Amino acid sequence: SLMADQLTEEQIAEFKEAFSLFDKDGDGTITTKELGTVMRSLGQNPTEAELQDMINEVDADGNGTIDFPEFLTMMARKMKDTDSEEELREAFRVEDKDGNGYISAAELRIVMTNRGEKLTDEEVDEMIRETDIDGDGQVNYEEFVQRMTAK
Ligand SMILES: [Ca+2]
Ligand SMILES: [Ca+2]
Ligand SMILES: [Ca+2]
Ligand SMILES: [Ca+2]
Repeated sequence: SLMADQLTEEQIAEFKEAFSLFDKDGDGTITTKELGTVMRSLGQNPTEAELQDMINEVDADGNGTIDFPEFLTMMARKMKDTDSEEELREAFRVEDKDGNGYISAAELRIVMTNRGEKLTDEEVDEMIRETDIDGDGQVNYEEFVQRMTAK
């Protein structure tokens, strides 16, 4: 865990602020139900099993609960709500082989061959319009994100 190292005391101060209002019972350590309360306020509904794993990854002391050093590791990994967005940003690169920041019909052809999902020169040009709104034949992060949100 190198998280406190990548931050300043200015930010670590803000993290003990973010720890104190997070810890409802006021014991100075965040349990599964306490995780479950504050994360549920952000539009999430996690089970005791999930919050347990959120602990087990960051729990270098192995007690079954979060302390301040564990939190600088934990909340940093949660600061990306649906962090799989970065995985689809990676998918945007694999789709953009020429690596210019927008997808074309011939670009969907050359990625679908590697995916094992080979689509016709027509079929790929259809996907361009299924995700992109403006009809330029080009798919950038703004219009691309539509198909990733639709699923
Ligand atoms: Ca507590
Ligand atoms: Ca712990
Ligand atoms: Ca491209
Ligand atoms: Ca477009």
